[PDB]
Amino acid sequence: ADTRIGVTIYKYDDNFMSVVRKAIEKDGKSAPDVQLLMNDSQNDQSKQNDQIDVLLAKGVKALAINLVDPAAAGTVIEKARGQNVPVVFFNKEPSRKALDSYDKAYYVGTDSKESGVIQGDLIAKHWQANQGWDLNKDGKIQYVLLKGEPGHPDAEARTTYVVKELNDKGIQTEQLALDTAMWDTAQAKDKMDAWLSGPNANKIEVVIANNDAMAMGAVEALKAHNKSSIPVFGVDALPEALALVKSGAMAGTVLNDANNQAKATFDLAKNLAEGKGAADGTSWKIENKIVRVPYVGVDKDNLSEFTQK
Ligand SMILES: OC[C@H]1O[C@@H](O)[C@H](O)[C@@H](O)[C@H]1O
Ligand SMILES: [Ca+2]
Repeated sequence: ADTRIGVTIYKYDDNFMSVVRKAIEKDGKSAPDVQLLMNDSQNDQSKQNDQIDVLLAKGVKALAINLVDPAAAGTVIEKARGQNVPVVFFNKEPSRKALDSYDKAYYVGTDSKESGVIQGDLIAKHWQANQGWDLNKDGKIQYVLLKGEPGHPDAEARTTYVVKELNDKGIQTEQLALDTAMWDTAQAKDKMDAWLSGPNANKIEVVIANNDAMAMGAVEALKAHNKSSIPVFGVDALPEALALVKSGAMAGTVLNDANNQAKATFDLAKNLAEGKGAADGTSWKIENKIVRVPYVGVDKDNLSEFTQK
């Protein structure tokens, strides 16, 4: 009756993980037999490690961990193994060797590559439809790219495959600049402001961001320079970003399904806390201890299936 599940969020003010945290809390408030103990790791893996020791001292029956550093998976598994507590890692994917090292380690996330291919197809679709976006009329997309954290599975796959997909759809590309803005709105605004103040400013035709928070910072820098006709694409379909696709400030985004990843994390951690099989009594499909929830492309044409038009 007191099933205790310990949850760490790598940083509470990351925009997307804020949507995921609130949905896990909602699922916990809804289940009368579960108590969730939620922690903000404040983007520090040492802080997270200490929080996991306190959760284990408090007797949690399962841990649902969103890692600060994907490479710390082994440290967390060794803490959990000692007390035979199952661990459901979510959103930052650990290595396969770390997942295989413990039979009660699972992961809930997405297939990262798919969000890069869907973003590439959304760009391809809108580029073909808007020939005026080709400012210098050379048939090539001149773009800048705002990357998430270096080494994060989603940042690396989204950066690689958005361009690979455009080239496979037959659209040649020329990267004018690329830099990391660490998934953050303010850092992205500053980097875009710098590019709009440098020698390439007039040549930028498309802004590609690995997530919506960075797309939103770019939209702010573009408005400040009265360059709001430059299309911006993101990933996550945050409610604030959906507002920008409606107003045309953004051209498209990709739904990163926070509700189902939160639901799957909660369902697997509750089952495992109860000594049942991870997917018992659910529809989740676990393959090799991983659940991957699909990404969905979002633009003005299917916007009504995600928000009110
Ligand atoms: O690890 C946290 C990151 O996860 C990504 O999947 C998401 O697109 C980013 O916005 C950020 O939340
Ligand atoms: Ca061009």
